[PDB]
Amino acid sequence: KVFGRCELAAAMKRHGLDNYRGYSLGNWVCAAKFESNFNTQATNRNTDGSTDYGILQINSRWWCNDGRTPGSRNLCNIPCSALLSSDITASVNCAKKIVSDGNGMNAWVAWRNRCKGTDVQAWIRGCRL
Ligand SMILES: [Cl-]
Ligand SMILES: [Cl-]
Ligand SMILES: [Cl-]
Ligand SMILES: [Cl-]
Ligand SMILES: [Cl-]
Ligand code: NA
Repeated sequence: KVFGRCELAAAMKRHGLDNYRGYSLGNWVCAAKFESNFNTQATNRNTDGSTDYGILQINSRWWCNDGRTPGSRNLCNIPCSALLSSDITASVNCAKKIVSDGNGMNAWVAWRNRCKGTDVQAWIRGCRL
């Protein structure tokens, strides 16, 4: 599923991401836009053999099991394929673990390079929340 901007913002707000660990909702929408273009089926292979999955491009090196990343962890206790679902519950629940691990949203390279330090509230402008 390819979400609309405000459709995704509402889903993220319902699932508790607005001001989660101090990150206002527009940060999360901005990161999803540049990680996956709001497409829950996005996948991208990394140079080390791991794969990124879903709307927030969560990596199999640490967070989910795909059966093809030897030596990796599964900290969200989920098959990576669950992250490709049209329902974003698994992705949100796993993102909450990631952002709580110490590096905040710097865990997402696109957030650090394209969202950090910008006017992120622009990403939720116009939405009915
Ligand atoms: Cl915001
Ligand atoms: Cl772009
Ligand atoms: Cl594996
Ligand atoms: Cl932080
Ligand atoms: Cl940009
Ligand atoms: Na893994």
